[PDB]
Amino acid sequence: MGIIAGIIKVIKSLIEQFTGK
Repeated sequence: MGIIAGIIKVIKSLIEQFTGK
């Protein structure tokens, strides 16, 4: 693995910047 193992570490930060709450 390489991207699938880190995708979870990024998907979390991605949803943060996205949401404008």
